[PDB]
Amino acid sequence: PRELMESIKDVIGRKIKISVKKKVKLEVKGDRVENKVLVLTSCRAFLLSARIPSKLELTFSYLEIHGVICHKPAQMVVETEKCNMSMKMVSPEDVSEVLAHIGTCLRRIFPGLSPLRIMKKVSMEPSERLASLQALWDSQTLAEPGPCGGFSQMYACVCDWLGFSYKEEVQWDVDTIYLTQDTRELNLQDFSHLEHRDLIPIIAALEYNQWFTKLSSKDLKLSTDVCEQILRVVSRSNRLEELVLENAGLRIDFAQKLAGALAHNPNSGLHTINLAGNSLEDRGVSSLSIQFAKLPKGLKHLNLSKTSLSPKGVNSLCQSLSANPLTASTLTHLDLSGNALRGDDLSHMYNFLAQPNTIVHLDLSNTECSLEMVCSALLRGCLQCLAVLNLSRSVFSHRKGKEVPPSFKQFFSSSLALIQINLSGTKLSPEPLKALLLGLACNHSLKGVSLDLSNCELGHCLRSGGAQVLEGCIAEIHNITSLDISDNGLESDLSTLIVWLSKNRSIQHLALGKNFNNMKSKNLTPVLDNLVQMIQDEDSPLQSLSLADSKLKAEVTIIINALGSNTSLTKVDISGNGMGDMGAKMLAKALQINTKLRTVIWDKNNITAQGFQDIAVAMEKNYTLRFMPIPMYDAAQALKTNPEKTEEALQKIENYLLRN
Repeated sequence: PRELMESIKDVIGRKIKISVKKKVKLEVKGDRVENKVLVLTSCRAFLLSARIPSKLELTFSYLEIHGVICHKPAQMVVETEKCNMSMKMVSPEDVSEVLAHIGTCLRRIFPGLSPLRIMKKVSMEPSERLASLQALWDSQTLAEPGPCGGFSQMYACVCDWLGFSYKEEVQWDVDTIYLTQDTRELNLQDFSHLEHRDLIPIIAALEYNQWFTKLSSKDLKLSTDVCEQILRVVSRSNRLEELVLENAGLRIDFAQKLAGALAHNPNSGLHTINLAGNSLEDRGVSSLSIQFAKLPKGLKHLNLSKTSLSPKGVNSLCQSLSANPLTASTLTHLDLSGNALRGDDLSHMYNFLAQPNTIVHLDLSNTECSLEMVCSALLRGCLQCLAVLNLSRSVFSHRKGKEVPPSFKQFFSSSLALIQINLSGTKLSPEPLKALLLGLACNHSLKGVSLDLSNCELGHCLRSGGAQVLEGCIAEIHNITSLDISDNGLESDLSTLIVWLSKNRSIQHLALGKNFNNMKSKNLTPVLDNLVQMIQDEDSPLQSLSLADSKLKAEVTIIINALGSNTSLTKVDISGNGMGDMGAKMLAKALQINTKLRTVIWDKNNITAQGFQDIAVAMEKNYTLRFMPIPMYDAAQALKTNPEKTEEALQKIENYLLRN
């Protein structure tokens, strides 16, 4: 049967290579049978009529297979979503031959997976034959698979299977870049050079992949078909530990389809989920959280930020988290920032936060939550490991009352892990501020704390009571090695604050910027003066000063001029002052004398190419400065006017920094 072969190889292409060809009788509706030749390639089987010339009657890919039922010996049936085809062959020595090849390919691709697991259903009634097979698969050796758990070989088969054009680019990227980097993350934005539709075979290839433990995309709006494939992977993958689809414009239906996949999956490997950016809208979240409740593993990290949750959503979710016995011992990161925590019962949230738990990072910011209520829970729950707590943009109480419960001071007295605290953007009246600061001073267990109070209205607050509000007073302050008090609108009252800080031995980084809005000159100088005194004191613990975005203009010089003789600060941010060329001339002299500044942040100062030049000159003689971020905004303007002199100088500056 030669002439009958070519005609075939002429319809299926040459090289493609066919490792088996067979004659078989396709069992067909109407108790009719039809005569066909069957051709076995590496990913794909074909059925063509025995006639010359051959038509192509039926094709199915080994990935297509749902089951095979064999039963009577010469008879093979294979089932697939498209259709199930029954077949009569000369001998069983022929079917076991056909199944031996298919399970061999599947072993060949798909390292680490039994070829039975792959074609879901395999039953031959003479059972001993099957057994005869499993070893046979066992019998042949497997060459170590290629990079990333054989991802390239699988991608190929999958493209052939779902009808996509195998992109060399994907193979190169995985075999070469991924391999060097030893990443176990598939990042859809690596494939941004291919078409959108082109991700489909790439993602679907992960269902049997045992390399990759993380699938991630951010800021890519994902197409309905791409999602179909993410979901399938989540349904079937025992190996996938982390899903991140961020700002993917997924919505509520996807939320539900994802609940679906997880329910469906007997053992998920998923402990980390980030879906921030997407409007899951509670119902999707409610749909998911139920699943989250019962997961084999319990959640390590969950980010659902800006998911368009309301209190009803957060409550449903938190109740689901505390449902799962594990989340308390497994959950180290919870980000619910950007949804609404205000005006809706949240009892289940405060309740979950309250059961002692392993959470390290809690982010409730721009949730408008209640500090007094959240602090109430953390106190019971989170003393042990919370370390970073972001609570910015929130109203101390939802109550109209002014008491500040003891739950609030007590927490900061009692925490053993706090290291980062952000209350920025929340009005703190004198009483709550006093509780918080007294609580942290009262705390030995903490050391190295960093507190962001920027934009807290400490101005209206010091004017209001204050003057012992820091000098609370008995303890202060050894706890806090970084503090940002910018944008509080201290104005003059900044002096009060400066002195309190100069009696302080802990604080290594201080940010004061944007506290100087319009101020009488007679007023401002005295503050900047105290500020110099502090910088210049021989005991100053301060390594970093930020005057950023002050809008001081000419007057920052008095600071900048101190910098020359300074020996303590290793970083300073003078950005955003409008200091101009005169400021830069002065900064440059500072840098000609000064030996201790690692980094200086200068942009938005309206510096001009002439200015840059003075700085590019100081640097050739300054060997200690290592970082001086390029003034993007000032340069771009500089470029409008003397594009030539400006580029020359900023690159001169960059060379010298690079050399240091």
